Amino acid sequence: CGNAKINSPAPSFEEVALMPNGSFKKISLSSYKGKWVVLFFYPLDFTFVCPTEVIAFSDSVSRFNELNCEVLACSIDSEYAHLQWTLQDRKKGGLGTMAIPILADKTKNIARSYGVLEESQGVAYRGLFIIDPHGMLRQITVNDMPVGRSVEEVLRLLEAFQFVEKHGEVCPANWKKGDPGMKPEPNASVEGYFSK
Amino acid sequence: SCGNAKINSPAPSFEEVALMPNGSFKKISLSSYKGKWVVLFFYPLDFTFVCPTEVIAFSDSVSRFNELNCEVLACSIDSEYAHLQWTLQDRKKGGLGTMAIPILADKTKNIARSYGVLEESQGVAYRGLFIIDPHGMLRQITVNDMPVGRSVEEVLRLLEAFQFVEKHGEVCPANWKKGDPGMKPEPNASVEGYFSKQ
Amino acid sequence: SCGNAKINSPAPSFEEVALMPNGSFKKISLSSYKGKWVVLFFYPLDFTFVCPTEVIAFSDSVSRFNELNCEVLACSIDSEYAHLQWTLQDRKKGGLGTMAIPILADKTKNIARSYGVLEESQGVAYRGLFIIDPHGMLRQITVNDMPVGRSVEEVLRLLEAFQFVEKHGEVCPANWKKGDPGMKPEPNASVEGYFSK
Amino acid sequence: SCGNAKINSPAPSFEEVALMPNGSFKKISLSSYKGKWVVLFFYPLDFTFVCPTEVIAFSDSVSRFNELNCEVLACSIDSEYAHLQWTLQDRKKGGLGTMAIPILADKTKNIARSYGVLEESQGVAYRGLFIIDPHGMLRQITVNDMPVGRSVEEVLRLLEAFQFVEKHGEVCPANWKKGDPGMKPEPNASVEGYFSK
Amino acid sequence: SCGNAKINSPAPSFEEVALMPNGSFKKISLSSYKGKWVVLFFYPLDFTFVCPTEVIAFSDSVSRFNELNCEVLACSIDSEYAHLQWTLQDRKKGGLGTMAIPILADKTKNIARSYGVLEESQGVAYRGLFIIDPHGMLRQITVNDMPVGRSVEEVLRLLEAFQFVEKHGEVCPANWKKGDPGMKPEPNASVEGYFSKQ
Amino acid sequence: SCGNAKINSPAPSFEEVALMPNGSFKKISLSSYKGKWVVLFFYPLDFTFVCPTEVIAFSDSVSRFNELNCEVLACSIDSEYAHLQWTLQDRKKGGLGTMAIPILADKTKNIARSYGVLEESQGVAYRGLFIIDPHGMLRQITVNDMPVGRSVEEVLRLLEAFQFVEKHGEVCPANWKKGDPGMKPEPNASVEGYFSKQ
Amino acid sequence: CGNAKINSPAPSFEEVALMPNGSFKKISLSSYKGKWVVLFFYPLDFTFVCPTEVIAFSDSVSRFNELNCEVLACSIDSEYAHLQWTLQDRKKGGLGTMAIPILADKTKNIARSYGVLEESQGVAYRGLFIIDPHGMLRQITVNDMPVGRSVEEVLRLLEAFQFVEKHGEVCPANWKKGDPGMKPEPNASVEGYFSK
Amino acid sequence: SCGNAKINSPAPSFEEVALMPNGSFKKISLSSYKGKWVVLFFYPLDFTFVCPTEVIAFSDSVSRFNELNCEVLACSIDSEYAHLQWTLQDRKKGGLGTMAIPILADKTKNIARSYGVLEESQGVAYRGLFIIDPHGMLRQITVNDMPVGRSVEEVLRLLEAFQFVEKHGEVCPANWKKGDPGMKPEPNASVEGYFSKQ
Amino acid sequence: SCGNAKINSPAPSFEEVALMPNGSFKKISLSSYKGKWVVLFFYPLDFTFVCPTEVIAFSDSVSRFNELNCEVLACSIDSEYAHLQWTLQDRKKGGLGTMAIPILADKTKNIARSYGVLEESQGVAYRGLFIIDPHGMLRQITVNDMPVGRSVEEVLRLLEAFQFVEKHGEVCPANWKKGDPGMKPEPNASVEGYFSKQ
Amino acid sequence: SCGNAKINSPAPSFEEVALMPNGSFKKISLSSYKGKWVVLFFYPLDFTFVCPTEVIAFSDSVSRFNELNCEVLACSIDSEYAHLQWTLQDRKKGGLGTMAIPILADKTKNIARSYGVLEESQGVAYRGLFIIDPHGMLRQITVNDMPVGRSVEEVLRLLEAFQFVEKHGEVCPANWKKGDPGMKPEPNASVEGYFSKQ
Ligand SMILES: [Cl-]
Ligand SMILES: [Cl-]
Ligand SMILES: [Cl-]
Ligand SMILES: [Cl-]
Ligand SMILES: [Cl-]
Ligand SMILES: [Cl-]
Ligand SMILES: [Cl-]
Ligand SMILES: [Cl-]
Repeated sequence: CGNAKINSPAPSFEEVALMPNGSFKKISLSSYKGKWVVLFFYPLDFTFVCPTEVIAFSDSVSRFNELNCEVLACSIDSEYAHLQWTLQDRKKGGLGTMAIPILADKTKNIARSYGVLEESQGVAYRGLFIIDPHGMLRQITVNDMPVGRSVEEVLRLLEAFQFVEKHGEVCPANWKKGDPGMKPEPNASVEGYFSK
Repeated sequence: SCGNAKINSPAPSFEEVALMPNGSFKKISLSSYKGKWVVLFFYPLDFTFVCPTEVIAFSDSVSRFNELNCEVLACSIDSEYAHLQWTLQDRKKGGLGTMAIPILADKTKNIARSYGVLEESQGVAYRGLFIIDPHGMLRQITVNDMPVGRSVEEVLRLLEAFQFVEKHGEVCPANWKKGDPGMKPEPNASVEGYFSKQ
Repeated sequence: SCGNAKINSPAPSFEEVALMPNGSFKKISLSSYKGKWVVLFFYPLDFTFVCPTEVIAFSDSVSRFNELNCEVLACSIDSEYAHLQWTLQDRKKGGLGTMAIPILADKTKNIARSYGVLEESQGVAYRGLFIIDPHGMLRQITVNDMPVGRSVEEVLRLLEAFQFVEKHGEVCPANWKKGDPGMKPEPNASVEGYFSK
Repeated sequence: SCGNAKINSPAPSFEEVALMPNGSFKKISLSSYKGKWVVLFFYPLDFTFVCPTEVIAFSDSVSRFNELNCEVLACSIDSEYAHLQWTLQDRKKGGLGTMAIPILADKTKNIARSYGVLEESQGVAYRGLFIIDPHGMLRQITVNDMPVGRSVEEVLRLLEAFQFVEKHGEVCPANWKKGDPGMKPEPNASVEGYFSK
Repeated sequence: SCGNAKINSPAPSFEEVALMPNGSFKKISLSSYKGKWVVLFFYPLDFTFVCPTEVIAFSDSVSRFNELNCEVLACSIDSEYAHLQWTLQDRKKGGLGTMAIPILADKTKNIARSYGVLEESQGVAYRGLFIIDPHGMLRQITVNDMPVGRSVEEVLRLLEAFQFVEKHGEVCPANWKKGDPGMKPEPNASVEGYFSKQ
Repeated sequence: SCGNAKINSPAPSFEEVALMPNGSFKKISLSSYKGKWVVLFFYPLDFTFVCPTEVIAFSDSVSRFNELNCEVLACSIDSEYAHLQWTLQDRKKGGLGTMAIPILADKTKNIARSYGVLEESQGVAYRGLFIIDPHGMLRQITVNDMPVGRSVEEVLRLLEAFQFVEKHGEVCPANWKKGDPGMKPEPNASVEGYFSKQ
Repeated sequence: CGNAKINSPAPSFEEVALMPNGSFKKISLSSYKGKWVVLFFYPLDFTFVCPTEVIAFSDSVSRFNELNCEVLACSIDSEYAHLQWTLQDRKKGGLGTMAIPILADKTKNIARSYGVLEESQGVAYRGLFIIDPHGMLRQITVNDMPVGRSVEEVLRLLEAFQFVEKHGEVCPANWKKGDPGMKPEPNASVEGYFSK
Repeated sequence: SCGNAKINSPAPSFEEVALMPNGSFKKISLSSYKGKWVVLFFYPLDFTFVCPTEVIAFSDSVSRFNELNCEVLACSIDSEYAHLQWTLQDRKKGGLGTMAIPILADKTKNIARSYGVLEESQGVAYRGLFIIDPHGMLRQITVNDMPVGRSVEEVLRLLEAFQFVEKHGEVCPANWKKGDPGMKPEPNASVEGYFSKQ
Repeated sequence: SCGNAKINSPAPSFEEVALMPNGSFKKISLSSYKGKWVVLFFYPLDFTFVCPTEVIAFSDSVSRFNELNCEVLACSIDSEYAHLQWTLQDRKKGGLGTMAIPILADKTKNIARSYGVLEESQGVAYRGLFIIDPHGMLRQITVNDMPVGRSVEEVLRLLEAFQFVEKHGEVCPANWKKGDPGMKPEPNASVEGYFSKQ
Repeated sequence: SCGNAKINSPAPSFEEVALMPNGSFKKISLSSYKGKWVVLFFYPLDFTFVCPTEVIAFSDSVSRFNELNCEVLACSIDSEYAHLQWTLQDRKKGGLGTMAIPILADKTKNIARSYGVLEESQGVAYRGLFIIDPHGMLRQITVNDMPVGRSVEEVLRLLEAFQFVEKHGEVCPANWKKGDPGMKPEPNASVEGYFSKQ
């Protein structure tokens, strides 16, 4: 998916971001080594599905932070666009106060590198990436423009990947916190999981 | 994009042998799904761990996809003879048992390459799932690492969101489910119809 | 040349979505201006500092350009949705308010690229302004660094000069303004009519 | 960009023979101006029509540029021998008379090439003018078609604006002139200090 | 030559996961066989028809190889998990049963490619078999189309002819069999010792 | 593949002077054999050691190939003039005597090159033997190192197996000889008719 | 010599020239088919040897015209430069009234094509070319900057080439009008010329 | 420029066999003329028509060149043996007779190519004459078509003009001859010293 | 091959000025000799040493060639004017005198190049000689280094052997001489007719 | 030049198995001959027609070459094993019998290719003979078409001429044989000592 490959280092970047406090700051991906990161792109500030998603992630950021996971949004719009978007009322299609940084991918190269840039329109698809504390890409989700993502699904996936790293077990279809795992071995899988 | 799968381009086509649910072998083409939605999903290896849980999960729920005019198709790099034997193996011994969906045998691995979910060092497909519409256009991409399974309920959610989008000319907000209101993607209308009603 | 923009060559063409003065969205192509003078100006970013003063200044003066068979057209890399919000924001608060000129949304940035005014590392246009004739030929280039705005008066002087040149087959000396005489561009007549006086 | 001339990149360097104000011939290189603002202007041809009025206008005003730590430097594809004769010819007869600025003799035309103002089929420079800072960085581009001269006043406005920007860390709105206030280029301070007033 | 496999050149090297005789997975490399002869043999697909009969034949005959300082190694493009399940299936049901030889799982197909026996259109190996000597040099190539199985007797016949050659510095005539004389590969000695003695 | 010789593709084509059984020289084309099975076998050098014993063995068994609608064709890089002298030479003096098969004179070496069996260092062919069907399609490859002879009986076993295949639409297991059962290559019919009787 | 080769078509050109009457006019080389042409380059208007040569050729143009031969000067300077040069007094280093056209090779491509452009200075060497009525180059003369050409020599050469075309004879070293020719044949050369 | 001869670049160098005036053969190098002026002139063919008139003309006047520190060197594509024979041939029979200058034998034609005066369709040098100064820099180029000879008196004129230029730092006007005044190449000085004195 | 000159290929074609036997200049082309044999022979330089002796030898022997339907043609890189002067020089003074054969003047050297006999470092031809048959095909190549002349007797010997070959469809043994028998180029006829008859 | 064989450059190098006069096989290198003149001659095919008569003629005259410090070396594309059989074959049956010179077995054909004498269509050498001096420098090239034999006497004449050249610093005119005068290659001395006596 662009240069973004599962079990490869997530494409690095360093770019100006609108921060929670309203200020501008260069954020790099490497600066998150040690934590999980949910990087989500959306197409355009001031539009339709985009506000719902950004607000949803920002409002639920604590759910991610409790799990050693940071949240980053990104679009091709400027930091000044982002700022005004947060200064605009949610009832008017605005973001309001934000609890997550938003990158200004003004060169579009970040989205290009994640393979989610629609080149003819110059905007990102709804691509979301789960990156581990080693900097490794683990999960890709990309939606077409008119269909929003699911905060609940992304959290489910984060819990699963964490369960794997902690227990050296694998998570079956539909796993939620507290479901049993399976040992990825012929005999033990049958003994521990399949026979029940 | 993901291999040659780009959102809003035609889904890479293919014609490949599949294990049909009645146990026979049959060539399947992507083009033969025109007029319907298709959920195409890859998995790394027959006779392993998450893989059968996923194949069983979507097979067991296929009537739910088919009610929404959607077909399910599984795929891996294993042969049609391996698939067959997996379906003859009891679920309690890690098998598939009888299936209600086809399973492609991507022996050349080129279906998995064209979808951009092949792990070239090991020869196996990552957990890529692709939602394809009745015009054959790719609409959604899910790709999991090996040890973490997918979610049948999220695939149904996205399916209904896409069908709602195509019916009403509306868009679906974050976390949308069936019976939620959509939004008209116009500046004033979105405000008047959605953002203010919050 | 300035990218693909070369004086006395056709101005690079484009068809691109714009925020129309009435607040709708429409495709504008440069060839739709054939028959009229066009002033095209780029600016780096919506919701910034010198930029709004320039868009406001040209919008507010459009009739002075329309008087002279010249259209005015703004452009930046921002989307048409950003432009819309910027026009719905109060001038006192840093917005444009309602506009009397369209503004291109150069989302792929290829328009600024073709005009040679893209700061690539920033992905934003420098302050480029192009005077284009009824025949779609480029006649004047003006590019400013980011912190210094353009001059509406200067652009109007340039516009009247070009139009005087085309009408009278004469040339306009340094500092020319409307009312001033021109020079006939011939060795003898320039001395008699201009230099000796 | 404009040839190799890109805003906020170093102005393309050159070392080239010039007709010095005293009427001698000397090599001038652009790096010899480091520490000063430089206005470089090209013009098509000695012994023509708009050209002498522009060279005369900038020469005659040089002190106003020198006041502001800015040198002025003219350039055309003509030789230093043509420039010499042009200065020995009477202003009334179409000459420059004595000059207070140097004039480059860009005989290989590579200077105008590097500035992107060469009309190749004619082998002459369009009317390009470049404002370059003390650090040798390009800050402003102005190119006119052949029959329309530049404006000394406008160039001086641009020069004072740039210098104000560097001194005060502020930006200059559209139409700014000396005396006017600037804007602090920050979201809050721009509203309070400028937009609301 | 046969892909990269050239007679009297080092046989294409590899290091790959194998199903071992005890049903574990272990990375095997060809270089670890230096000092012994090796019969490497490919087959198209687990769970098919000629294939089990050859894997079983070479397994059952493994000691006849080991007596002659020769190891045996089977290979298909199938996963090591498919190999396992195949060893768990009854021979009377077309399974392998317990094996006395390792089976490589050439999941990238690059082993079969390096030996020039991949059918690219289907992604499976022809019935290629290679006799490699204690130095790692390829000595013999046998490749059968899919529907025709190989001969274990012939492979042992060749192994012994080669070992005869290496021992006595002589050559083996057509149809040479254990016990038969060879001939000195010299004009005069071939006539006096061999040709004139029929 | 083996140079340009690939299983289930057309055997590389050739047209070359051969020494005919009757002692004459004659151009022979491979395509002139369509309709018939062909066994084409290379040897490195006239007047050597393993070579005559192989040419002689194939020639002396020619009628058993002819009975199975199969021609036999020998080839080396030697001239047709050298081939004739060899047939004029006594078998007891390491000659061929009069032959019952033609011998190609592959003077350019392009035939052997096209079949992947040329040792370029010495400019002679390895012991490559190729089984080509009535359609011109290569079905089997056998390549031996210089010091070890091929097996006439093994070649006959292979022809009979392939002919059996094409006649009955069954496959030939490991070690199959004439009169052994074949197996239907289908999952159930292979178990019913073959595996269950093991 | 550049693209200029003896017995090849002289490199064609069409370029603005200062004419005898003081006007500007595009002149092409083809427009001289039927006449001889002496094309001479010089480096720079307003300089030293250059005036002497241009004046010498212009003053003696009738000598060329009597012989079906036109004269053309060329330099890299503009037509406006040329004009002012003719408006300047000969006593002051000027050309004065001119009886020949002067090309303005402002792109320098004409000199480039005659292989006489000194690229580092962007000016022509003192190259002179004799072209026949068929458009064929017949004679090349190139002087370094500080040494002027000879009008008398060029006329000598023109008379020689004309004698050749008229009589089918060749002109020996140092031939002047009315010197005998030689037939370019072994026997006749000895009989007619060498034996005397 | 003319081949590799450019005015104000070093004259292309060479070392070639020449017929010396005493009738011997000797290698000559351009570099061996350093410190002197050289007039190098090519001619198309020995035993022809204008050619000997030119060679004789410069040989007969060589003392005039040598008084001004200038050497004369002729050249053509003919061999040193042809040159020799031409000098043994009486002038009244079209010969050279004894010469007072060397004649290079440019047998490879590469001297004539490097000077850019070779007529490639016929293999012979055009009438190119080159004036070279004591630093080895090319200062003048004369090139005539075949049927029109050069002028020894013009070559002397140019020679003296160049030597005057180097002595006085002046330039030489159109038609300049010995004893004419030169001009200082400075704006005021040229006027005060020359243009006004006319 | 020898430059472009390959035995049994058309000899490099040319059309060039020659000095004719009557001392005129005429353009000669090789194609104008179709129907006859041609001996083309190169030599390095007019006015030298071995060269006249060979030109004279072939000239004096020209009728022996013409008797056998063979023309003779000499060639050097010298001009046709050098050739003329050489024919005007006395043989007792190392001249040619009157010639009975034409001499090409290969002034571009391209004839000698096409025949692969140019010495590039000196621009002269080695003593190359070519026997071309009535069809324009090259049959024989002889090339001598500069100090060693050719043999006319040997050239005639070869001409006759070739004409014998063409007439009788036989081959000429080593040292074959006019009058000698040839041999039928066939295994049986060569023995019965020739080898067994010494 | 003749492939890579050019006059006055080193004869292309080689190292190849040869059949030695004593009947043994031995690698022979050209460089092993420095110090000696060498005559290297190719023929197309063992067991043919002109070929044996040439090999025999050179072998039977070997001692006359040896006396002039010259070795003789024959070569064909045939194997050393074919060469031996040919020497074991009776001269009256078209054989060579025992030989007094070595015969190279140029099995790769690179020797003949490097000498420019390979007919690529048939893969055999033309009748190329090369005279190589004690420095390894090629001095003479002789190439005949297949049907015409070379001349032993002509080759001896050439050696003697070259040896004469190198001894006395004179050149050998057309038709020169031992005891004929040479000529000093200088204009006057050639006239004085040679031409004047004609
Ligand atoms: Cl836990
Ligand atoms: Cl609905
Ligand atoms: Cl008006
Ligand atoms: Cl101030
Ligand atoms: Cl049967
Ligand atoms: Cl006359
Ligand atoms: Cl003096
Ligand atoms: Cl002696």
